[PDB]
Amino acid sequence: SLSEANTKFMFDLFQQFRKSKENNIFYSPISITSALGMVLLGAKDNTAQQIKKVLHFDQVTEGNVHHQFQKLLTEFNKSTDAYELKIANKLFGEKTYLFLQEYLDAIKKFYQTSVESVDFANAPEESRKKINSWVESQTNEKIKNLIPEGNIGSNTTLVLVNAIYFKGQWEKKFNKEDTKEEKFWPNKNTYKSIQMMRQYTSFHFASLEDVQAKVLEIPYKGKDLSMIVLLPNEIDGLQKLEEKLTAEKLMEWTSLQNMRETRVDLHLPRFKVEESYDLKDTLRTMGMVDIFNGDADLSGMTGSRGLVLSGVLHKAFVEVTEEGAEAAAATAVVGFNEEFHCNHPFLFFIRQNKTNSILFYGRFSSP
Ligand SMILES: [Zn+2]
Ligand SMILES: [Zn+2]
Repeated sequence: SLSEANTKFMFDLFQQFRKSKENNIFYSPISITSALGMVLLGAKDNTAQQIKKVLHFDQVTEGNVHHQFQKLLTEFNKSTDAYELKIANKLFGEKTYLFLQEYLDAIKKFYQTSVESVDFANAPEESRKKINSWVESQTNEKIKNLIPEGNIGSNTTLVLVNAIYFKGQWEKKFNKEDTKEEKFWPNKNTYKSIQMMRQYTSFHFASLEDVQAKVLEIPYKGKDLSMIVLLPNEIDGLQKLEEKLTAEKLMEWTSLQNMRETRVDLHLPRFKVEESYDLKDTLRTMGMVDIFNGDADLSGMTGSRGLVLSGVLHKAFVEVTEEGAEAAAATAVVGFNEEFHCNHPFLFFIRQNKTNSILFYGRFSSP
């Protein structure tokens, strides 16, 4: 399945980010998947095999990555009085550049992509600003400057973008009166102050005696989405939890079968994470290499070989407060009885419960 392939890709990414991200980590795997899916639709041969492999689409059973992405996107684009979820894809092309009508039709149909043309050739700065400004408009202005200066030139011919936006009330809101200053330990011998929200209510909970950690599910109102938190038992237990975590174990540890309704004294910080990623080298390292060099085959975009990707950028935001949470991200592809006290490092993610998809994943290491 496509959701399962997205989680695996998510954990592959995380193992890479652990090398260059010392503190907080936060991203939208689905955003990245959706962008690179749009690329896949116009890739051929080994350019296409590499992408498929890196994203785990070679494991998606009934071309059908795309069919499935269309379902997923329709399922995600739902807002309610209690939350909003939105995911939008767009192609910005050089106004003079021609794409195959079949590539354009395919991205419109499977990825709901809107197509705009811009003047990269003579106004690349202004084109860059238009794109950044569209992203802002899709993310309640939480993702600003997705594409910084110099990642677009007069020779840029395409920018494929995914934006994802979520804002949700908690099913059980925290009382702001109960929020208090506390110590947050990023390391055993070190602390930063933090605003700690506190609540005592029941939640799905499990003790993972094996990895010496706990899991909690914190639902949004309506329960169409939840934030899941994984908290090591020890201040410094995160690395081992990180070493042990795989797609299968996550699915195992976070299924309702393996959790139980439990009264939990939940202490969760008010927090915000903003992180930017240049993914070109990360993606090459994981196996996507033709796409970025002279062996690129993106002839399914234009009728013949010649397009190469110059860049892939990702930016993500999340803020957690007493009322709920707001999370956004965007991806640009450029072509030419129990306690649960979160006062030390933890992993968290926002899950779409119906599809069982992970929309956003992160590590909170330090305010
Ligand atoms: Zn329940
Ligand atoms: Zn308490």
